[PDB]
Amino acid sequence: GKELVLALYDYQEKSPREVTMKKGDILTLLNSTNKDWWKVEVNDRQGFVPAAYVKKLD
Repeated sequence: GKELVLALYDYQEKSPREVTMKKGDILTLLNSTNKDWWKVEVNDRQGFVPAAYVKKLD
């Protein structure tokens, strides 16, 4: 569908654009385009997460 990632480590936002996510989470990755702050659909929000702490499922 979109892209998906397995969360390798947790993360907690530092900004309204960033969102929190938890280690193990199958996130729905929305924009890998940014390279570094990848945008994903997570919980209820289309927010930024560190590209570091995620691994492409697809």
